[PDB]
Amino acid sequence: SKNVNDLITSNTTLTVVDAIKNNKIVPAQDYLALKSQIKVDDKVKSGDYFTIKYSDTVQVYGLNPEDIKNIGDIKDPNNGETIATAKHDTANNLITYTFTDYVDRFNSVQMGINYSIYMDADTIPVSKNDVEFNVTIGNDTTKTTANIQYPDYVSRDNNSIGSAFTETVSHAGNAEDPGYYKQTVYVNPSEKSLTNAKLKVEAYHKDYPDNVGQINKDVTKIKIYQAPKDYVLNKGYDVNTNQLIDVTEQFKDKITYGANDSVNVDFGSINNSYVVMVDTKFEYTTSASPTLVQMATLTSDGNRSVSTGNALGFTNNQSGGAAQEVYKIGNYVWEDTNKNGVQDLGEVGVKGVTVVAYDNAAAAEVGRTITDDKGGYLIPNLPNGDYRVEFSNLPQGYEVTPSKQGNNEELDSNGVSSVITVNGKDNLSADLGIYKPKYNLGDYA
Ligand SMILES: [Ca+2]
Ligand SMILES: [Ca+2]
Ligand SMILES: [Ca+2]
Ligand SMILES: [Ca+2]
Repeated sequence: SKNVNDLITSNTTLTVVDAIKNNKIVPAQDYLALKSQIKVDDKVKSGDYFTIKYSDTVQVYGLNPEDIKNIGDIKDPNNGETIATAKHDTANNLITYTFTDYVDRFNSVQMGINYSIYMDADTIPVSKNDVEFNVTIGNDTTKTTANIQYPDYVSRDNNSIGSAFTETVSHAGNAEDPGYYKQTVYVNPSEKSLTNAKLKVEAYHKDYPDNVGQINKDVTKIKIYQAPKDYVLNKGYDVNTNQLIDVTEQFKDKITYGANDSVNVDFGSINNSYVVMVDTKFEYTTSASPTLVQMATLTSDGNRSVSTGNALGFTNNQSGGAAQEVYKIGNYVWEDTNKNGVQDLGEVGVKGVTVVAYDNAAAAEVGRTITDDKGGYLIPNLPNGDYRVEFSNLPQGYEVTPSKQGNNEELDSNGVSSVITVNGKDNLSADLGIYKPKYNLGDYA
C-alpha cells in the first residue's frame, strides 16, 4: 500500500551497446544494457511497491512491443521464489514492482536486474551529440550519454526517400496468425517540386527468394500524411502524426496493388514531404530463419528513380523450442522452533542439508543439492512427473518436526522422504522442518 522508494538502495550501471559494432549509435540498431543490484530495507512489507522510471529518450521494447514481457517479475535465483511482481505503464515511462510476502518471510532482501532496454527516438529528431539516457531505480538516477548519428536519406537527382520498419510482431510457425509488421516511408524529404511522382513499395528482392513480407489488397493497409513546408521529419521514423495532416482519403483512388507483392501510390505533382505508413501481415513460414525484405522506390519526371528498403531476420522460436520444458522443485529446510510443523514468520532456514530427488516410477537419482545460508535449495531441469525427495545429513542434535501439519502443503514439512508432483510449473513445496531438542546428557538423578 506504500511507496518504499526511500527504503531501497542499489548499485547500477547503464551502458549503450553498439550491437552492430559499426562505431555509430543509432536507435534502430543499438540498445542499452541496464544492470542493478537492489537492496531492500527490512521495514519493507508485502504489498509495498517501488518504481523504476526512465527518461523520455528510453523505452523498454524495440520493434516488437510484445517484448515488454521480457521485463517481468523479480525472482530469487537461489530458491525460485518471486520477490516482486512487475507492472508496466509505458505511457508514464514507469515500471512498478509490488513485493510479495517474500519480504515478510525473509530479512536482508536483495534483488538483481539485468535488462536490455532501448532508445526512444521521439525526442531525438536529428543527429545530436551527448544525448542523455537515464533510469531511476527507486529514487536513485543513473545516466549515460551517446552521440546519435542517423544515416542520410537516399537521393538521386531531385528524388529523395527514406524508410524503416517501425513495428514487427512475427509469430513464425503459426499458420492462423503469422503476425504483422509496419514500415514507414518518407517521400520527398528534400521538399523538391516533383511532377508525376510515384511511390512503389514491394515485398520483393531478387536476392531474397525466401521472404516473409507480403503486400496485397487483402492484407495491406496504407495511411498517408502530408508534412508542412520546412517541417523537420524525425530521423528515427518516430512520427508525431498529430503534427501532420492525414490525407489518406485524398489517395483512395491513387493506390494500386500490383504483381509480385507491390503497391503503387500516385502522388502526381508535389512539393511537400509525405509520410506513408504501410501496415501488412507476415506470410506463414516454416523457415526457422525467416527473413523480411521490403523495398520502396520513388520515380518522377526528369529524375532517375531512387530506391531504398529494409531487411530484418527473425528467429523461429517454435521449431525445436529447446528440448521441451523443464521445471524446478524444492526450496526450504527451516528450524521449526514452534514444533508445529508449520513455516511461521520469524523462523529461518538451515544451511548444509543435503537434498536428493529420484523419479518415483522411472528409476532413481535425477538431482541433488545442499541447502544454502537461508535454508533454500533448488533442483533444476525436471520434466512433469512424480518425484521422491529425500533429505539427509541433518546437523548434529537436530530432530525432524511433525509432518504434513495444517491443510497447506506449501507451509508444512514433508518429512525426510515424500513424493511431490511437477506439472507445468515449479513445485517449491518440498520443504523440511527440523528442531533442536535441549541437550539431554548423561543420566538423570
Ligand atoms: Ca551501431
Ligand atoms: Ca513453526
Ligand atoms: Ca509440503
Ligand atoms: Ca517452499
